[PDB]
Amino acid sequence: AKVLVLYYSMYGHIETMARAVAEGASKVDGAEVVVKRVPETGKTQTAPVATPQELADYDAIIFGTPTRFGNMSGQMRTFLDQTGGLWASGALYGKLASVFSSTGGGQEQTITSTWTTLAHHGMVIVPIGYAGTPYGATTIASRQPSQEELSIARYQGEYVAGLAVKLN
Amino acid sequence: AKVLVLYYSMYGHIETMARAVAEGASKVDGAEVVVKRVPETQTAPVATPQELADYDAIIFGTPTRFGNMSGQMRTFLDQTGGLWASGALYGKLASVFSSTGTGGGQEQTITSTWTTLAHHGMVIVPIGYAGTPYGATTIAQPSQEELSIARYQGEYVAGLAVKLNG
Amino acid sequence: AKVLVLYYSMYGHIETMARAVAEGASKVDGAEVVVKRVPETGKTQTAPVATPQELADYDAIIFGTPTRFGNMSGQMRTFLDQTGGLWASGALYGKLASVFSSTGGGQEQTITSTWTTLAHHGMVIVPIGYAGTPYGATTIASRQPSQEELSIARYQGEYVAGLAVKLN
Amino acid sequence: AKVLVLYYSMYGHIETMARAVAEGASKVDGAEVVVKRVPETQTAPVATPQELADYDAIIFGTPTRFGNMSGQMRTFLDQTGGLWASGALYGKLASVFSSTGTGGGQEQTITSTWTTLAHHGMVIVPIGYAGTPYGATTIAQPSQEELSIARYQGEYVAGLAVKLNG
Ligand SMILES: [Cl-]
Ligand SMILES: [Cl-]
Ligand SMILES: [Cl-]
Ligand SMILES: [Cl-]
Repeated sequence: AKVLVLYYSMYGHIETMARAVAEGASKVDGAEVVVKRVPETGKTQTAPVATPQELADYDAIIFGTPTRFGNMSGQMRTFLDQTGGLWASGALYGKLASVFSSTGGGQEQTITSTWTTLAHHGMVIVPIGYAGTPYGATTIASRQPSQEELSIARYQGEYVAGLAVKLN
Repeated sequence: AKVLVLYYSMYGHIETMARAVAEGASKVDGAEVVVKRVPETQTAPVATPQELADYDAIIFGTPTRFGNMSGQMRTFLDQTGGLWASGALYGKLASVFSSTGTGGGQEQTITSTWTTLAHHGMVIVPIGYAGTPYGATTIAQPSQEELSIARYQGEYVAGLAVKLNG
Repeated sequence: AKVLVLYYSMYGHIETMARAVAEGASKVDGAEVVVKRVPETGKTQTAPVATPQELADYDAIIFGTPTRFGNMSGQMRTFLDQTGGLWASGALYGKLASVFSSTGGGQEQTITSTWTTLAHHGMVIVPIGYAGTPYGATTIASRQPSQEELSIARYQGEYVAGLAVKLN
Repeated sequence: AKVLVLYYSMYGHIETMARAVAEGASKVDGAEVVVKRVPETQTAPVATPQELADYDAIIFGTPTRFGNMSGQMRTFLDQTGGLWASGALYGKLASVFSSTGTGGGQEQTITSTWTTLAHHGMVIVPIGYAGTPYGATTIAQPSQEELSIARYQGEYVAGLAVKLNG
């Protein structure tokens, strides 16, 4: 029922993707969707900035990040480093997680490496399959996200939100 | 909810692990648990790729070969193209457990397995810290501790399968 | 000096890529380039079929495979499974390895997972960087490889062959 | 050939490993070996990202945090965008060694590091079977066996650097 779309955006492209994720999630009856960004560690930033413990308030979190050499961005990594207190209390255990990314190639490695990080919190991992990448929505970022990439982002939000409602 | 524990065992270590996973799953009210093994190239019946569509959750057990899953499990999964094209496993729960191999690689075996299951659109369930948080493992002679974690994994995934299905 | 381009091709697309790799390798003075395929485990197959121990005769091997769910193809995997005798004698130790792939997404995982397999043989791993993916040449396969994808394949052969000559 | 052993150490375990790698590298005729550490947030000087361009081979040492490299090494590598854009590390030799962390993950740390270095077009050198074939590791109190493997890794990579450069 409560779905957080949490992102870092350098150029606005992940932000555009995150708003498409959120639009998709909002199509689901019973899903309460909120959009936040992680602090800086350029396009003017838009969404409210999240604090680490806010994550515990959500049933699903959909994480959006540009790649940095096939890893999540330093900004999202630093934010997730500050979830040690959540880890020590089992706060995020069993909550749904899903990820979307943009280039800065490496998009697949960015997603799968993020999964491993979130598995340490015991989060349930939601890929999107054939419905690429199958691991999560991605974009190639001057070039803006295509309508096709945004449709896949919208799908991902909708799918994850439905799973959240089914579970909670 | 129907839970399949699907495994390949070379030395009996993964068989023992699979039985522990099934024991945990069988503790869950409303979970129907079956154990099968993949064909070669043990009491559990051998699975066909087609029957995987019948289950709400599948927990996959495999030995490690040079940092990835065993050839037997990989060959089996290689033959799920028809399932893939029809979306037969889409949205189903998946979880993985493994055995170490020469040069280690049990964590890698699990995360590599996740990649394959993500192509099928399966929902992936790690065990976290409630040894690796990715799934139950054995450094095999599985220890009582390792079996206790395998039991937890079955109970946890079967509970999730019942909560989302019945 | 001796460079093997070894592939499996289901639809001809990896074959097309492999011949571009080989063309690139052949541009290097002092590189002796040979193309072979792994046995079946459709377009009519062209290149001679390799046997596992032939790999020991080469200074560099450039491996081409379609993806199967983000792993190398069953055909290339089965072939590489039959290199246990090479492994036990240290036959492939220190030789150059590089990889290219095609979809069947998952292209990045196919390459990086192949690397881990070849690291068990102690092979030196050659990615291509920015010169995506940075991990190796790839194509999206009815659709044939684009001239851009083939140029990257050609680059990869040329680069690996030069490293082979520099080393041997 | 100039070889840099670049590391981050929390408890001294990776420092001891880095010194073993450097000892192995220093056995190689024509290899010039230097040890530096990445900045925080020990006798070895602290490295700047810019100076990595000066070396023929860089052997990276890091602890593991939740299945990936330490924040300190990752932050350092995060700041190699200028190097990346200019191709400063392209074609240079890279190798990795690591320490285990809570929930394991030392092999994953190495292969994740490989991915980052591949973006820079670095040539990646595993150690094979001459513990994981990906690079030297410690289950830390590094053992004499672990240090012997770290020495081998330095000697092997320095030999390769001399053969392709001088
Ligand atoms: Cl962006
Ligand atoms: Cl076994
Ligand atoms: Cl093909
Ligand atoms: Cl340390």
